[PDB]
Amino acid sequence: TVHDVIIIGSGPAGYTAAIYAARAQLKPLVFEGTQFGGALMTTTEVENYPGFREGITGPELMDQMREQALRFGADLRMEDVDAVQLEGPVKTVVVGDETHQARAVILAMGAAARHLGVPGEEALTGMGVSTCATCDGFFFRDQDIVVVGGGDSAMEEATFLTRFARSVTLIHRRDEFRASKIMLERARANEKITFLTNTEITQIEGDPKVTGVRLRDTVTGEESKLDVTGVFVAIGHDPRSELVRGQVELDDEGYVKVQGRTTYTSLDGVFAAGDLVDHTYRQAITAAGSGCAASIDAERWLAEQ
Amino acid sequence: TVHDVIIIGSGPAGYTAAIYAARAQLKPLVFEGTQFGGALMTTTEVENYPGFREGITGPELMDQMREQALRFGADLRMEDVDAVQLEGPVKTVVVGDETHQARAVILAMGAAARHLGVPGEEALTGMGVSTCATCDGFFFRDQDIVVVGGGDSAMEEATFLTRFARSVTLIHRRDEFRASKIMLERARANEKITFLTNTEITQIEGDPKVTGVRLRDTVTGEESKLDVTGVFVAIGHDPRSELVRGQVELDDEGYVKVQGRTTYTSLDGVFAAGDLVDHTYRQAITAAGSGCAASIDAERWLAEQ
Ligand SMILES: Cc1cc2nc3c(=O)[nH]c(=O)nc-3n(C[C@H](O)[C@H](O)[C@H](O)COP(=O)(O)OP(=O)(O)OC[C@H]3O[C@@H](n4cnc5c(N)ncnc54)[C@H](O)[C@@H]3O)c2cc1C
Ligand SMILES: Cc1cc2nc3c(=O)[nH]c(=O)nc-3n(C[C@H](O)[C@H](O)[C@H](O)COP(=O)(O)OP(=O)(O)OC[C@H]3O[C@@H](n4cnc5c(N)ncnc54)[C@H](O)[C@@H]3O)c2cc1C
Ligand SMILES: [Mg+2]
Ligand SMILES: [Mg+2]
Repeated sequence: TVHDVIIIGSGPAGYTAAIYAARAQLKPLVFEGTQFGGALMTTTEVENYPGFREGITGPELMDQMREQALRFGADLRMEDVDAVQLEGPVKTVVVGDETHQARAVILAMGAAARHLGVPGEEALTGMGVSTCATCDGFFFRDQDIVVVGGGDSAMEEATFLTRFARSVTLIHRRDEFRASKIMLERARANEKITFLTNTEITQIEGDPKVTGVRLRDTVTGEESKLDVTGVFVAIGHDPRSELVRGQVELDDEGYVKVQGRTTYTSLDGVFAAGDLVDHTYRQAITAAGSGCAASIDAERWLAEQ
Repeated sequence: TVHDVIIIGSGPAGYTAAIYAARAQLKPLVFEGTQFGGALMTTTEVENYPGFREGITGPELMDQMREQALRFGADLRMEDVDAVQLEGPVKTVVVGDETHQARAVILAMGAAARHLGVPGEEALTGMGVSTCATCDGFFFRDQDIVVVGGGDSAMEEATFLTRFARSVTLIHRRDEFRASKIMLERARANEKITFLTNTEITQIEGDPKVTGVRLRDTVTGEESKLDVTGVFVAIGHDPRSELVRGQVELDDEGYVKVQGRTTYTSLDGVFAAGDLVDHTYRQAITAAGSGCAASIDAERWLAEQ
């Protein structure tokens, strides 16, 4: 059995591709992962996804998307793809000890936000810990918060957040910043931003919501506690391109490269959508739009075979 | 009063840009038009917009989007922009005899699908008349339908539709086709497609839904009636770039050109989203994703000023 299309991933990109492919009668086979539903499964209220005047939670939105795909005939499997063979007329994915094949593959594995890896970080996610100023900055009006990171991302998150927050403490584990000089001086010019270099968070405190961070100086080991009600982690993203490295062309940071304004990768019959590709916008609505595009690309490409 | 951003248009691109800009505290001023709400205001059920497991009507979805923008502080005006001055640090839009100014402008005027311009076409829209095989092809299973057009669009719509329809009659007012030879031969190879050249529709019949089309031979004037329950118009699209012609760079078909995978136009501080730019995918979810991108671009650009 060679399917028309296999989709790898179950965030907004993968489920939108599945909805379109299923409605196009392609009978898409979708590997969602065991940690299915994408990044929004791991947040609370989603307010900037257009179509919900009063908002919707991440899990509620993603279940709508999943049920929508099912309604149109998508074959959803809550399992991880462990290896792929993407070159040639028939592509293979390996799922544990099972194999599945298809004429086209849509890559929608997303990107992982890098974690601090400290106690409290996971528990308090959506309760004061965030990875996305655009998404949750809104909810920290007049509060004292921290941003963690030393790159342009962190500089952009910190400066953007000062339009809501009472104060922003920008923490970085070294005394040198990889951020561009322009972003660095923008943050230095901001009166609401204080820098804490050679500093790391060792723990995030909070009974139901974030109440403080435990800090350590990375040179002297001196520890202290800072009272804050928000922690924004901005230490980078890791596109989930491990499966396809060596097969499809990646840029220097591991993002899957695509042709022009399409979803075509360097490999015939292989298409890529979402934050696996996009290192600029990184929103649910942009990932959903790209997943639709990937399925239209795949449909058009299949028609030419 | 110079606003941070003015948005022109109120389809998915314009309302998504408004939601993001308003939530970013930019207080966007949005000119929706008198025919507000975009193309979906002019359809019935929308089934492929991710997030609605049982679907939603076009007007219901667009009202959610409008109310969402309002909730976050967008200033919405149900009026047409009649002229723009887009060059320089301060942009001006003219609305009747009123003027409004802004540092950034987001162009989201969309594209008009070309109409047959015959009696019945407008009345039966969403009741058997469609402009979008991807969107409504689903609903014509085992039915006899027509597709109108002579280009690649029409060839793609007709061939795609044969996976649902019992038959497809492809009508074109000349005996020569502007479609590429590959698309033309794909349709000629399809056993479910019959060509009717030198033929035009003069009227679409239907008590509540489409029941037939009146046909005329464009050479001899011979008229007849065809029994069909669907009409797909695929005679092209006209991007609504009239306002900005001579100011922002357009391609040969009038679409606004953008830089790379961003929404930046040829003019500093001017950004473009949706079907005004995209002549490839033309879906609500892709237009919404691009409107989000336009507002993130605009936010980032404003921050650099
Ligand atoms: C905490 C948090 C809050 C956010 N809040 C918002 C918000 O309010 N608004 C907004 O617009 N955006 C928000 N975002 C961003 C948004 O969630 C992402 O931009 C979007 O989900 C990216 O979609 P994607 O489909 O490309 O990837 P992802 O969402 O990362 O989804 C990819 C999925 O595919 C699975 N997968 C990966 N590899 C495999 C494999 N080999 N086999 C099987 N499955 C696999 C993953 O486990 C994951 O479930 C938030 C992100 C985070 C982390
Ligand atoms: C009948 C029909 C059914 C469809 N069904 C579906 C479907 O089921 N699923 C799907 O994904 N897509 C569907 N589409 C396509 C989808 O509607 C479009 O791709 C999408 O709406 C494009 O969004 P946009 O914001 O770029 O432009 P548009 O939707 O065209 O919106 C632009 C808006 O801006 C206004 N505007 C323009 N110029 C000015 C001005 N000078 N001043 C003020 N306002 C102005 C316009 O009047 C319009 O209201 C359908 C389209 C049609 C025509
Ligand atoms: Mg996840
Ligand atoms: Mg309209």
